[PDB]
Amino acid sequence: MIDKSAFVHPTAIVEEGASIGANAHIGPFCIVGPHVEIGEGTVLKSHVVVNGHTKIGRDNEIYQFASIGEVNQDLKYAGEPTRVEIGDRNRIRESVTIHRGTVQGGGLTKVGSDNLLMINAHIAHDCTVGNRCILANNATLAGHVSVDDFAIIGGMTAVHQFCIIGAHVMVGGCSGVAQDVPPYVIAQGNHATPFGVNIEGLKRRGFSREAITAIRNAYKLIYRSGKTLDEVKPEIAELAETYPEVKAFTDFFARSTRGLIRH
Amino acid sequence: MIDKSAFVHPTAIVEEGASIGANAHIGPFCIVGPHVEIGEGTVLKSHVVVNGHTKIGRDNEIYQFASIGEVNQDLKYAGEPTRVEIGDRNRIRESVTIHRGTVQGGGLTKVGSDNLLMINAHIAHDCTVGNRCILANNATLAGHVSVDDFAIIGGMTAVHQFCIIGAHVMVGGCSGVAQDVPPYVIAQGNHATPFGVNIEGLKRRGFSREAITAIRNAYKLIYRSGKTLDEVKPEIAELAETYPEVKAFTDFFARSTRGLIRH
Amino acid sequence: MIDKSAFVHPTAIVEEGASIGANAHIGPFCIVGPHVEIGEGTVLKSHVVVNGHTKIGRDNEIYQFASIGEVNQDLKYAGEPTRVEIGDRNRIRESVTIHRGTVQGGGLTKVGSDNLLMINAHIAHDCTVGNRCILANNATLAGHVSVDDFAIIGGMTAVHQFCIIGAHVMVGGCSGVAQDVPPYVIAQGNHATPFGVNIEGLKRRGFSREAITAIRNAYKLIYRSGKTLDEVKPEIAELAETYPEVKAFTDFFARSTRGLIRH
Ligand SMILES: CCCCCCCCCCC[C@@H](O)CC(=O)O[C@H]1[C@H](O)[C@@H](CO)O[C@H](OP(=O)(O)OP(=O)(O)OC[C@H]2O[C@@H](n3ccc(=O)[nH]c3=O)[C@H](O)[C@@H]2O)[C@@H]1NC(C)=O
Ligand SMILES: CCCCCCCCCCC[C@@H](O)CC(=O)O[C@H]1[C@H](O)[C@@H](CO)O[C@H](OP(=O)(O)OP(=O)(O)OC[C@H]2O[C@@H](n3ccc(=O)[nH]c3=O)[C@H](O)[C@@H]2O)[C@@H]1NC(C)=O
Ligand SMILES: CCCCCCCCCCC[C@@H](O)CC(=O)O[C@H]1[C@H](O)[C@@H](CO)O[C@H](OP(=O)(O)OP(=O)(O)OC[C@H]2O[C@@H](n3ccc(=O)[nH]c3=O)[C@H](O)[C@@H]2O)[C@@H]1NC(C)=O
Ligand SMILES: COc1ccccc1C[C@@H]1COCCN1C(=O)c1cc(-c2cc(C)ccn2)n[nH]1
Ligand SMILES: COc1ccccc1C[C@@H]1COCCN1C(=O)c1cc(-c2cc(C)ccn2)n[nH]1
Ligand SMILES: COc1ccccc1C[C@@H]1COCCN1C(=O)c1cc(-c2cc(C)ccn2)n[nH]1
Repeated sequence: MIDKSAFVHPTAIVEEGASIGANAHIGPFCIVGPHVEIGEGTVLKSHVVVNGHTKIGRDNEIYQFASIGEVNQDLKYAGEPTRVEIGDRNRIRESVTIHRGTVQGGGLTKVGSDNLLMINAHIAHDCTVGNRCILANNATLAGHVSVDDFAIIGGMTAVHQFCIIGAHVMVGGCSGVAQDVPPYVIAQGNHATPFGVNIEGLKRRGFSREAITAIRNAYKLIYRSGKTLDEVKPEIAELAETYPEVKAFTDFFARSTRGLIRH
Repeated sequence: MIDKSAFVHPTAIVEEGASIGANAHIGPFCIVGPHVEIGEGTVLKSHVVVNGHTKIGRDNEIYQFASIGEVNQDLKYAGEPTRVEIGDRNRIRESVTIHRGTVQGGGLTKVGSDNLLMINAHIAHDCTVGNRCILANNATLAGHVSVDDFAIIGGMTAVHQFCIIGAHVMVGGCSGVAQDVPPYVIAQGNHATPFGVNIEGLKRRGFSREAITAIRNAYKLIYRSGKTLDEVKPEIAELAETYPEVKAFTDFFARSTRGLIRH
Repeated sequence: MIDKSAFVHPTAIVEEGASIGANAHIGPFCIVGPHVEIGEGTVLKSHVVVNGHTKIGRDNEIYQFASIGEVNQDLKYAGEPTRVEIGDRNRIRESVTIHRGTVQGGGLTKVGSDNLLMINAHIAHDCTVGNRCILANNATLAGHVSVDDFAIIGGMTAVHQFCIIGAHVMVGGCSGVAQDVPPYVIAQGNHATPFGVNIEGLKRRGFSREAITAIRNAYKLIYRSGKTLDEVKPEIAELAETYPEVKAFTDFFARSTRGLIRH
């Protein structure tokens, strides 16, 4: 159902069954499939393709030549009715591609809220992008990648399938990420290696001096102590008993499947 | 001539003279020039530009914002009526560009069958892509490049003009290929260097244990023996007398103009 | 005002107030905003978005899926009426993005004349591209970058914000530029470092033997003498008293804010 306060440009093609919310705007030459839901106030500027079983929240801005909900590039995909979920207040720039999930991978590609996906960023099948993330131009996620809250990924950088980009991470431009990046870490290179804690990002986001110090000490446990990851896991959990921000490492370790990036 | 069983969307613009085969589908806002031939069952999803003297085979899937047959980017090109040929059952993803040839380069850009060209892959003027290849997102071929059968090129990787990517090669992502890559080789880096035989690919494609061993021995002749390429050419031909798969090296050497990638 | 000799395709949408010059051509499914000026003979092939306060000169060729004048990607931008200027005889290829300025950065993104901007090149807010430049496929400028006359930037290369790419520079493909590149220099790598003078480019552009020798001697002062930049500045100015081409270094030093690329 198309809300009476939505604008649908006369040249756009909205298939019967699409749901278009109040004060949304579907610009010229857009295509919107019959299983799409577009939330209140969301704007498709022009020349946007949205299809598949795809739910888009409110106050998004989706620029021309973006493709949202499209069939993914996994050769294993066979046309099964998988899904895309996109939250609120995202800025999704020209030529961005966000592809539907695979049955094998859980059936869902998900993007949160308040993200900036720059020109030609790619969100593959079964990826999970959190909130307040930035993907710079041409940043490219293979299938099943997680980009956790507040993480940023620089221009031209690509991420190998299943890798986790931890919360508050900064991945430099011109980099290739082949393993998991712990929360709060700066990573750069081909393949990417760690370069300390993202102190400036934490400072800007209201982390206390004590929390940043604890996070730096956890980083030192992982990368400077010389111990195995199995030895440091209980030491990190111990530190988190006092500084709850350090728990993000514990939560990340439980999800990590590819090992950590290392020098 | 447009086959009576083809679908041409009312918003598409198919110029008089275009040939559109049985059960093909030209989606909304596509443009098809007067010297284009589109084979039986091929689908242009929407927002696709096809022009030039361009022949496209059967059962292709061409996604939105692709540009097929377009004027190439060689400053030497002056508008001469050069050509593109594309075979059957290719998946040509969003924003892929496939450009027409140059008179200087032979007049023809050619793509075979059963290829997967991921988002924003670029096939420059006078390139030849074989069958069953994969170009991942943003993989970029300069002019005159050959990508031989079953070769795969990872995300963000670019290939310098005239280079040959040999049959069954795997080029990693985030790489820059500046010289020729022999068949059956894994290559990675900036600039790309060899990392042994693509054993897993050969195994999956039905190569025998004996053939893979011979191919590994040929690789050792090239990269481990310490001899010059001129010394090993007759030794590789000798080995091919028993194992015909090794002949691919001989055939490749005859085409190679840029020297081989090396450690 | 639309000149009576301009062609505007019936499917294009040109907003009242746009200025379209004599013998210009607005192809199918283009969108042209009300503050756009398109000069005499310029061609928008099809599927082009031009908006903002954007002035485009004469005899340009702008290919499908380009976005010219669009809102920039700087989070600081708040919708202020900033500008784009583009000169004459540019070739602006598929999917190129050229974004409007920011108030903070001076309000203007500017591109000169006779440039070739290959597929998916990106010109961010407040950039200044000169004349006769080449940006190869996916070459990506962050905000405020200068690309000076005749400079060329290879495929997949990105440039960090505020950097200067000096006149007649050649930046290789697959590179990441993080500091300023003096005129006449070859740069390559991640991050890019200098590799001598672009002798072949200067030769082709009519520089004399004496001028190229002086430029090589200036390069040696900067990178081989072992002196500080402050010591060599007056030595370079002294050399320019005889060879005026060397003054380009002096002019560049005065603009440089990020330090020079170095080995
Ligand atoms: C330095 C880091 C650089 C990172 C660059 C990343 C660029 C990503 C671009 C976006 C891609 C995304 O949209 C889709 C995606 O990631 O799909 C894959 C899917 O996430 C995965 C898991 O579910 O499965 C697939 O990848 P795999 O590599 O696991 O697939 P495969 O085992 O089928 O191998 C693919 C091809 O490689 C060949 N191969 C494989 C291994 C080997 O050793 N040699 C070889 O030739 C093999 O013959 C086959 O033709 C999927 N692929 C394909 C082509 O189906
Ligand atoms: C680590 C590997 C990275 C690989 C990155 C590859 C990215 C490829 C992107 C797709 C490009 C493709 O669509 C088109 C293409 O490859 O065309 C060229 C064509 O295949 C070639 C052969 O036929 O000829 C041309 O390339 P060349 O480099 O040989 O051309 P040229 O000799 O005219 O030089 C181009 C410019 O470089 C300048 N130059 C050249 C040499 C030098 O030493 N310094 C210099 O400044 C020269 O002044 C001129 O302005 C063609 N180019 C141009 C701009 O005309
Ligand atoms: C090896 C070289 C690789 C180069 C790759 C370049 C790819 C460029 C792609 C085109 C981008 C272009 O269209 C737009 C652009 O460049 O905009 C920025 C604008 O030119 C700049 C100056 O005016 O200002 C901004 O960049 P900054 O990096 O200076 O911005 P910021 O200080 O707001 O930081 C951005 C984010 O990074 C986080 N941050 C910053 C520093 C740090 O140490 N850690 C960290 O997490 C911070 O929390 C914030 O969320 C602007 N960005 C944003 C996102 O607003
Ligand atoms: C470090 O800043 C980041 C990092 C990650 C994600 C976003 C940004 C913001 C900047 C500017 O806003 C546009 C996007 N940006 C970039 O992609 C980006 C990367 C580099 C870079 C620089 C160096 C020296 C090394 C590696 N990478 N320079 N700019
Ligand atoms: C190695 O897998 C390849 C290689 C070439 C071409 C295609 C693929 C398939 C994968 C997944 O399907 C999407 C496309 N892919 C990639 O582009 C790709 C490259 C890398 C990579 C990883 C490492 C560690 C080093 C270099 N490169 N990781 N993923
Ligand atoms: C060196 O040639 C340049 C350089 C800068 C800008 C444009 C060009 C012209 C070429 C061909 O015309 C298409 C665009 N090109 C490229 O992007 C380009 C880069 C490399 C390369 C090669 C090596 C060995 C190292 C680094 N880079 N090979 N090709």
